[PDB]
Amino acid sequence: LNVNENNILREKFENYARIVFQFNNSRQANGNFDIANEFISILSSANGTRNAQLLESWKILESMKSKDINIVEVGKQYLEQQFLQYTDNLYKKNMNEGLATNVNKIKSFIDTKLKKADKSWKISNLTVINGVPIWALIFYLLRAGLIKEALQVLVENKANISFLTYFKAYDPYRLAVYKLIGRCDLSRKNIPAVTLSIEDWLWMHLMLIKERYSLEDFQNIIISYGPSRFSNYYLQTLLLSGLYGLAIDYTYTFSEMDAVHLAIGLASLKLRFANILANYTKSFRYSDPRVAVEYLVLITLNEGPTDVELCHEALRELVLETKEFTVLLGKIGRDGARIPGVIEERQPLLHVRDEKEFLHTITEQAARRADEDGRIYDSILLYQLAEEYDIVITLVNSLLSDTLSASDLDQPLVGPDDNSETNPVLLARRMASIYFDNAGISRQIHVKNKEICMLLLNISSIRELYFNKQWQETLSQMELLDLLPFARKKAQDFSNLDDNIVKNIPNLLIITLSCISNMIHILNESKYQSSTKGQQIDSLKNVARQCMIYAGMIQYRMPRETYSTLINI
Ligand SMILES: [Cl-]
Repeated sequence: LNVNENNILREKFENYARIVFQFNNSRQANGNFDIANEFISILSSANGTRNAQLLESWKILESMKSKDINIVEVGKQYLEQQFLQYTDNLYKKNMNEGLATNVNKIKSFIDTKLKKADKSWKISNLTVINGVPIWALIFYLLRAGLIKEALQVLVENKANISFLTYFKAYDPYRLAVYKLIGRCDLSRKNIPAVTLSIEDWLWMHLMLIKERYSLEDFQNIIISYGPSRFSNYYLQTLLLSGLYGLAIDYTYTFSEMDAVHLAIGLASLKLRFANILANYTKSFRYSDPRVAVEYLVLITLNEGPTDVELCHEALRELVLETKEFTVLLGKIGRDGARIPGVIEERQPLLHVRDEKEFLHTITEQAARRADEDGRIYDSILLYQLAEEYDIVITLVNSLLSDTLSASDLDQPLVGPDDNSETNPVLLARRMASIYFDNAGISRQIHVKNKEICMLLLNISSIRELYFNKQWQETLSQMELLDLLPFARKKAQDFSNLDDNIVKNIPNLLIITLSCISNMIHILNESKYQSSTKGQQIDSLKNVARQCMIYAGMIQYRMPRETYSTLINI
């Protein structure tokens, strides 16, 4: 199965996921939720053989919630209720009413199912009174769960006739009633003339159970005959007999998705689950990591210490293999506070040993994995969530330093599409503004790292000035850097510069020298009237001259290629 194979299957996935979503919400708010009711709602509008079969299975589960656990009593209750409802629909069709007594809905039923049209009884040897078959009536009252009424009918006709003595304690139809009430002749479980449907058969057996006829015996018979002999009522049969594992199996044969969700239903009723959910996750795990988390969180539906470990393990393998860190593990907001990911939202349901250490451990681990894989952006994101502030600055300083030295001066550092997640300049600005102005966080950062970062930000500002041809403002910003000789002293210090700064100096010199060439040209124009024209030129030529000697002393510590474009300027 693959939930993304087509749009017909994809929609069903979304509808079911929303249900599971609301279920986790109830579990967590410790509130009221009726999952069976939910699917019943979604399936009642569906159409087909299997869908009609699934809709009824959910009704079976629904009619079973919050009830004393008793497979046989619950199967009887269900089948009896269902027959009653069935006789209702028949009355509301034949007599078009809806307000007749139970007893009358049933005589109306008995009357239209035991006559050949001929006003001739279809089954010979019926004991009759006032034109109505007392044992047939008595049987279908039982069959409807209406023991009070069945007893009344027996009492009334007492005389036209002490099985009645035993009945109070507890023709073919007369044979059935004695057999069911007496629970006699168990060797002959079947009395077919009065069995007109599969529902009737299952109910007959359930009646008979625990001279000795056990549920396990009933189940054996069912399994023995297999799906072959239950037409389109095998799932119901499986659930009614309490063969829950086999019900799921069977549902897998025509619909993996419905099987998963039926299993969620039985589980929520407390009756390979982790594996059922982990497997169903496989196809939408990468395209919908939030839905994956929702289904895996169901694993703790059972509170055993064993399957809580299965849940954490599955969640670990989700984050490691999908690397949807932001969604799963969260992200840091501009106030410095973590904005929870999906796993942190469902943490109550996770039954963790330590609220804070569970996510921290996964995060720290994924972090060491990211910097070993060379995933720089992942690393930065993860070390933020780890609150490893200093490592974050170090990694940003490298990333930003590398972007500056490797980009061309002619090309803008930052486009209109760029964001703090993908652009090193934008990213670094975001980190500075979240961490440097936050005293609690800044103290955790090494003053030198913070220095380098500010420098790299200043340099990125200088770069945008330079690109927009703001020569003079570039120069005065360049001068505040305290890096270039506005000489010999600083070339000697060149060896003590941070490794991140030194790869930026060659471009700094090319910007500096090129702003000077441009200003000088502007100052030489005729239109340029200033009384200090000449002292400005000279002063610019001084800076250029000192950068040149500086440049020459450090010439083999930048590519010849750049030292050459710098000399020829
Ligand atoms: Cl640069």
